[PDB]
Amino acid sequence: QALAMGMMTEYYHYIFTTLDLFALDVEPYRYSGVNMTGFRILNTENTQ
Amino acid sequence: THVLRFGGIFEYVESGPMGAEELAFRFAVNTINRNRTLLPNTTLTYDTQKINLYDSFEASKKACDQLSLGVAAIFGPSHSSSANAVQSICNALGVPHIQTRWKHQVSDNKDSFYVSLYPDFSSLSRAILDLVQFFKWKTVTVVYDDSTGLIRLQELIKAPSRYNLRLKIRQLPADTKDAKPLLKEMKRGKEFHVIFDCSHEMAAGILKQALAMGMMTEYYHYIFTTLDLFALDVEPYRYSGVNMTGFRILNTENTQVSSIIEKWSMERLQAPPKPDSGLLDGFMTTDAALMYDAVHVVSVAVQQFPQMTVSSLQCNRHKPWRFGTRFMSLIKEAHWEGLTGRITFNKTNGLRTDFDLDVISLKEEGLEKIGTWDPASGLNMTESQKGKPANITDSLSNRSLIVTTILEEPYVLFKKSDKPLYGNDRFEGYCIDLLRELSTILGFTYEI
Amino acid sequence: DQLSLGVAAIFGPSHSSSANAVQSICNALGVPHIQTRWKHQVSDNKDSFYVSLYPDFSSLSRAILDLVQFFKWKTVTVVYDDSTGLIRLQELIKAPSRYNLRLKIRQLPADTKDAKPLLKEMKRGKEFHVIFDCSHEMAAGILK
Ligand SMILES: *[C@@H]1O[C@H](CO)[C@@H](O[C@@H]2O[C@H](CO)[C@@H](O[C@@H]3O[C@H](CO[C@H]4O[C@H](CO)[C@@H](O)[C@H](O)[C@@H]4O)[C@@H](O)[C@H](O)[C@@H]3O)[C@H](O)[C@H]2NC(C)=O)[C@H](O)[C@H]1NC(C)=O
Ligand SMILES: *[C@H]1O[C@H](CO)[C@@H](O[C@@H]2O[C@H](CO)[C@@H](O[C@@H]3O[C@H](CO[C@H]4O[C@H](CO)[C@@H](O)[C@H](O)[C@@H]4O)[C@@H](O)[C@H](O)[C@@H]3O)[C@H](O)[C@H]2NC(C)=O)[C@H](O)[C@H]1NC(C)=O
Ligand SMILES: *[C@@H]1O[C@H](CO)[C@@H](O[C@@H]2O[C@H](CO)[C@@H](O)[C@H](O)[C@H]2NC(C)=O)[C@H](O)[C@H]1NC(C)=O
Ligand SMILES: *[C@@H]1O[C@H](CO)[C@@H](O[C@@H]2O[C@H](CO)[C@@H](O)[C@H](O)[C@H]2NC(C)=O)[C@H](O)[C@H]1NC(C)=O
Ligand SMILES: *[C@@H]1O[C@H](CO)[C@@H](O[C@@H]2O[C@H](CO)[C@@H](O)[C@H](O)[C@H]2NC(C)=O)[C@H](O)[C@H]1NC(C)=O
Ligand SMILES: *[C@@H]1O[C@H](CO)[C@@H](O)[C@H](O)[C@H]1NC(C)=O
Repeated sequence: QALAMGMMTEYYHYIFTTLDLFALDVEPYRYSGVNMTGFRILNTENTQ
Repeated sequence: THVLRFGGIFEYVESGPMGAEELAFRFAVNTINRNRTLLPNTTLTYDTQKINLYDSFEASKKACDQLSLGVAAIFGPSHSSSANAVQSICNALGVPHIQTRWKHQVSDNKDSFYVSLYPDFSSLSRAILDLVQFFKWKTVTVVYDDSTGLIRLQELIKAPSRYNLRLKIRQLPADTKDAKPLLKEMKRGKEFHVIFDCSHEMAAGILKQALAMGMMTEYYHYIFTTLDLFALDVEPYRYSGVNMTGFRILNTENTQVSSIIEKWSMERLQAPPKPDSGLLDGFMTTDAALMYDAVHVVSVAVQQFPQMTVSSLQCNRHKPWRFGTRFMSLIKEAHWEGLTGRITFNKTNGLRTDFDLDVISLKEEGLEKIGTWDPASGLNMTESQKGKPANITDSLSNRSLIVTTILEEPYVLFKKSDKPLYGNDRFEGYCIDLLRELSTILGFTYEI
Repeated sequence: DQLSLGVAAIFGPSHSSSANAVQSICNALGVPHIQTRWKHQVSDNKDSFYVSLYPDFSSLSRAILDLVQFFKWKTVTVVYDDSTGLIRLQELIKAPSRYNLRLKIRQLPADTKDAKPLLKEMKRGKEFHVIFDCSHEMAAGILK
């Protein structure tokens, strides 16, 4: 709904107070110009 | 009573059903046939053939095979390379050649016996040039797809000379639809007033890539040089803030036309549109709309010249067909209110110049008519724009403080000058030089 | 009539409308088709059996675009004669985007060689760096 109202541009920045931002499909949004920052406690670096 | 055969050169599809133009041609022969007042007494027989659409040699035989069987008018190959071959055939042997798509008309190709029902890009490029003046742009940007497309907009390329535009023509990349590096460079250049020149298939795929790079915002306006903007699925874009304006010749207001379009989508039985195409499902494109109007313009002429019969012409033994010259004049002088408004031709070469556009745009309801263009007229816009009010009320309190004074030396007296002055500069002396100090302190405007 | 008698290679009609017909003929029946003048090669016309010995305007339009950078122009002006001519210079029309040119494309009047109203308007606009696109016949008559 933020995309359909064209509200994800170069001068919008979204902080998501959640720990599952990494599980979003960001593929329509990756080129959009939109800055969007979150947090993640789940280690996606550890091979274990 | 009378048998009359028409030409049926179309594209050769091999897997799916036939193309939209051939379905329009099969429909238009069938529609007039049971409708026994318009062409009441003749038994019109379509003769469809199929070419690979990029072979003038294949289109040459399919033209000759129809005239060896004998036709009245070939209704057009749909490509610039193949149509120029068949146009030379129909000029030589005499039959009229009915065209529904644009091509580069060579200015030194002195031919007769051809009309083109597609609206000429000479006339259309005025309407874009009228439309960019309505929005008062100065930083337009043409994006085309084929090298043919510079011919289709040449009146717009030729206008930084007369007007104050600044053209920055770009091209879509070939062999792909991945226009990702283009719109990144256009976002970098702050290209805010883009004019596209695409087909409606590539007009849909360019917007999803414009959406995915967030380039459809409140300060982007897209003019589409196409006549099928109305057949786009604009539902993801309707709330986006994006202004996008086009043109439409197809009357969506006439109930007679809307009865045909409602009948059309039922009688298609076509492969369903993928939702990754971005197109709406049931609509006549402007390609098939003209092919429906292609027969009806000819169907006016066969009424006024009923004694015409079918003759088997030979390409190798070329002879001018004797009925064609009389029959061609009724085509060029024909008037018909088809799907695309009135169809009137050009007394010079058989192009279509006088027509009726309906300039549509995107608002939060969807696509919407916001005016009407005509060649004889200008833009008949300011359709929804209403009044342009204004209210500022300067001279702050509410007046510039009418000061009543009287001429007395040395208090107030007229100023001596070689040029006679007008207004407050007429007066000099003590009291107005006092009043200039009072106006400096209290900060007011005065009228002596 | 030449292939019924039998030839090896047709050496080209000299016009864009007539060459595209014979190019489709030589592609079908197999003989090579030798071309000496430019035409609009359609990008979706998948043909073989043809070569064009005329230097391509894709490559030439680089050399004009190289040459206007050598003289460091900013106020170029293309004057062409046929509507075909915008295809022949399309790499020059597409370069106010990359470089700092400012194109002001004009057209010679058709059905005549009387380009008197053109050059009056070009003198008025201080058009000092004109690029013509003409044949050498019209290149002579434009200079007088
Ligand atoms: C939200 O904010 C981020 C900034 O905090 C955005 O980053 C921008 O976009 C890309 C993504 O990384 C960056 O490109 C990288 O740049 C480095 C540095 O080389 C470049 O240096 C300058 C930039 O100052 C540039 O002019 C050069 O041409 C180089 O390309 C490269 O090494 C990387 O490979 C990568 O290309 C941008 O530099 C960065 N821009 C800014 C202004 O910070 C992020 O993308 C934003 N989200 C969006 C736009 O959706
Ligand atoms: C792109 O620019 C266009 C201008 O050239 C914009 O057209 C604007 O349309 C918006 C709304 O889409 C209007 O702005 C406000 O809307 C009302 C119109 O609502 C009318 O219709 C409702 C039906 O629900 C009905 O209640 C009334 O008949 C309303 O009159 C205007 O009347 C307001 O004054 C207000 O301006 C404008 O009509 C129009 N112009 C502008 C400057 O907004 C287009 O939407 C633009 N795209 C955007 C803003 O995203
Ligand atoms: C056969 O075609 C004729 C057209 O010449 C139809 O007559 C008129 O068609 C127009 C279409 O724009 C309508 O607006 C008129 O109302 C029609 N006249 C009438 C109904 O009297 C005619 O209707 C067609 N035949 C049938 C059976 O519908
Ligand atoms: C087809 O042919 C006859 C020719 O006489 C038609 O008769 C006339 O047709 C014209 C145009 O179709 C009409 O304007 C006239 O009103 C018709 N009648 C007369 C007396 O001239 C007739 O319509 C058709 N006949 C059959 C059997 O189908
Ligand atoms: C532009 O709009 C219409 C085109 O039909 C013209 O007038 C309309 O029709 C009547 C008679 O004038 C009136 O209801 C209104 O004036 C218009 N109705 C609308 C716009 O719904 C109008 O004169 C045209 N203006 C031109 C050509 O300058
Ligand atoms: C078609 O008619 C118009 C006048 O309405 C005039 O330009 C000319 O006779 C024809 N157009 C062209 C481009 O030849």
